[PDB]
Amino acid sequence: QFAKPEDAVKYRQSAATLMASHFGRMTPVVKGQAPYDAAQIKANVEVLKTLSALPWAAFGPGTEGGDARPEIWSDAASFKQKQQAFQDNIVKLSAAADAGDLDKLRAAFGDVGASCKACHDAYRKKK
Amino acid sequence: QFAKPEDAVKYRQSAATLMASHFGRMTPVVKGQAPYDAAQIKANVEVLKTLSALPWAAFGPGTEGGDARPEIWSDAASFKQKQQAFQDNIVKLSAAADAGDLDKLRAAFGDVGASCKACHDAYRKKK
Ligand code: HEC
Ligand code: HEC
Ligand SMILES: O=C1O[C@H]([C@@H](O)CO)C(O)=C1O
Ligand SMILES: O=C1O[C@H]([C@@H](O)CO)C(O)=C1O
Repeated sequence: QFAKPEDAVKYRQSAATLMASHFGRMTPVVKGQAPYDAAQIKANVEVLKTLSALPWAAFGPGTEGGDARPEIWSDAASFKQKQQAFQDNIVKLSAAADAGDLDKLRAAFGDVGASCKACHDAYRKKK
Repeated sequence: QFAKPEDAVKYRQSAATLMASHFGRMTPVVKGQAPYDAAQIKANVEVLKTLSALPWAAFGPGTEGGDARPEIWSDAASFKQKQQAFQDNIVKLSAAADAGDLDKLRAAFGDVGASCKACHDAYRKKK
């Protein structure tokens, strides 16, 4: 869907920005600093679910640029595993949110976070 | 969810970027220049549905900035109508995509487009 590689860069960075907001906005809830409303969280995690599937199609062949490390493309199987682990952890978060269980939510949230960070540590350029 | 107004600006502009991609990528299909795969379009419009609901919560009080015209806030009822008309047109697009009817899809797509443009013409600063 991208006319130039710059377009794929812009897309994935915007998807990431939205992921970051929908993930990170739950921090006060999982820490107990904001109230836990199960329905609010269930709806927000549904949004995060959708967003979570979006970036990966914008690292298509030839879309090198931004803060994407070239190893995304030369180590494609390894990058796919990081992405799939992340998306699997999103499924678990969806289950925790759907169950309405704050304990489970905080543990699932921590697993998602660690998956975001694992990928960045390997495949995102230092800033 | 935004620590500073700049954060809401960044969020809404990223949501818009994603909307633009998920909307605009269907142009070749509605024009007949790319093949129409009903399932592909149904799935893409589902993504657009989700995205389409996101920007409006990031024009909260005090989030003036970016290319948002101040009239968004001083004419709140009028801006809400533009947004609701847009979202209603997204519903119609969802129905057309769900029905698998290219005729209906192209007419619904044109209505959504016109709603995007109507809002921009009133509430987005010239660039
Ligand atoms: C690899 C499988 C990743 C996972 C999982 C996550 N992110 Fe990511 N992120 C990744 C890359 C390769 C990049 C760089 C993209 C580029 O071309 O520059 C990013 C970038 C971000 C950013 C910065 C985006 C920007 O606006 O420039 C953010 C804020 C970000 N990523 C957040 C984020 C979160 C919250 C994740 C888990 C919920 C997450 N990423 C997962 C690679 C991967
Ligand atoms: C009012 C109800 C709007 C509707 C409906 C749509 N858009 Fe929008 N858009 C709106 C505003 C007020 C702004 C400016 C936001 C800011 O703070 O700068 C925008 C911006 C865009 C942009 C540019 C985003 C950027 O990256 O800077 C795009 C590409 C855009 N809008 C696209 C778009 C599309 C495709 C829409 C219909 C599917 C659409 N917008 C609707 C206000 C409104
Ligand atoms: O909110 C975020 O969480 C991850 C990471 O910090 C979790 O450790 C990330 O990169 C964000 O923007
Ligand atoms: O793809 C887009 O469609 C609308 C508008 O051009 C429709 O007229 C818009 O602002 C986009 O980015």
